[PDB]
Amino acid sequence: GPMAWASSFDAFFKNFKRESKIISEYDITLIMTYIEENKLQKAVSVIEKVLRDIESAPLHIAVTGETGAGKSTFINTLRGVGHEEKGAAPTTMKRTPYPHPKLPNVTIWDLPGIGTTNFTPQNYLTEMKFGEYDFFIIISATRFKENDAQLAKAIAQMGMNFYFVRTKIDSDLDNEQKFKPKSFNKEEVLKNIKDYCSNHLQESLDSEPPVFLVSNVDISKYDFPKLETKLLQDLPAHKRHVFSLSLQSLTEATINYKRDSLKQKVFLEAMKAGALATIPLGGMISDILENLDETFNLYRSYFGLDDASLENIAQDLNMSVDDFKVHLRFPHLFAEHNDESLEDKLFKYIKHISSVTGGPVAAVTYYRMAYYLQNLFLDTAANDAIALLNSKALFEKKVGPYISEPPEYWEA
Ligand SMILES: Nc1nc2c(ncn2[C@@H]2O[C@H](COP(=O)(O)OP(=O)(O)OP(=O)(O)O)[C@@H](O)[C@H]2O)c(=O)[nH]1
Repeated sequence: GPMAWASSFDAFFKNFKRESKIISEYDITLIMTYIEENKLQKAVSVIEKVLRDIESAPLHIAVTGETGAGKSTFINTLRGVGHEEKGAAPTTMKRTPYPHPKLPNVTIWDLPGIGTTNFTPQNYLTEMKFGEYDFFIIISATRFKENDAQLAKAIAQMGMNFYFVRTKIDSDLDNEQKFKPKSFNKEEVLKNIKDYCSNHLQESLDSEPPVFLVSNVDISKYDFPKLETKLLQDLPAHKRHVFSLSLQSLTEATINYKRDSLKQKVFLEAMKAGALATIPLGGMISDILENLDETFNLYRSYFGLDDASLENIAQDLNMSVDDFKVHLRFPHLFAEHNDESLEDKLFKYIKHISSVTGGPVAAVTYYRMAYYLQNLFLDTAANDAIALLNSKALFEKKVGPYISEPPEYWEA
């Protein structure tokens, strides 16, 4: 009943990383208050408004910095757009929008360097429509300018978030290794660049800013993963979903941010639809799977598992997409294996999933069968995306017929 539903809602959200939660701790408190106080309609109204916010949330990112800093390349890398493609930022004194190719409501803006302009910091922000943005990225390939520190100070005074991004770190490291092959120390180079930049910036700021050292040519390396985590941490909870969807699927961490965001969203949808007192029946599973077809194709698109995206990795292993797909779990996820019935496997899965946030004592909270099928597909899709990152190596060491880990609780 109500008290079991509130405690299982709290237990569900406790399982996620702090920077991944798509609702605030106050949203959680308010939903639990209404459920515990027998105000179930008020609880469902909060959840509906949260889902509307999450689903309609725009994301506008301002990227500012001088010419030669790798700003175009950064804007393209963030969007997953190749340098030669249509929509690519080309590789000069108004702001330019670059829409995300795959997500309507996400725009990366190219702002000209304040140093290109004769404006004060305050007036530069008015001119560039500062109110439109979720945060600012201040990019340099060198050291920063007093110019950048003053702009950051102005942004902080408007109560908004900025991040100093130092590009081309891979080029500086390569040059030093070639210069000093016997005494090269990567960590010393990184510390010396970060320290120079933060020490000069702080001369005009409240406290020591973090500087993120990145390579625009590999978003997996250096401080780029730390930057993605900080950007999530600092966003409003409701904007973390669209930002997670905007990330590449090029690291296990980014795949897991997408997996976690989507699992939270489909749980909220399940709450909105309503808790059930008994395990849902499997009589109509093919009809429920057919109703989810568009959804499962969307999930494939998010994880890079659509047929078009599989072509690149398959030629890479020098095999056909079809041969690669034999070794992935998502195609045959809802197929009978070892003559175990799909309904019996789902009944077992539901008992585990509902035991994880319910435990052995209190009334069990069940949801509609569609919730469990979505949850299962998302875990499978993510585990298939992780395996694609290391396919060559996984393929050699045949750890069974699939290269991916099984989705939690499905196999027995
Ligand atoms: N190795 C490496 N090359 C980079 C990086 N960022 C940009 N580049 C390359 O820099 C070259 C062009 O230099 P820039 O003009 O500074 O690059 P951009 O992205 O066009 O720069 P902006 O003038 O700031 O828009 C291109 O070949 C980019 O691929 C980086 O982090 N590492």
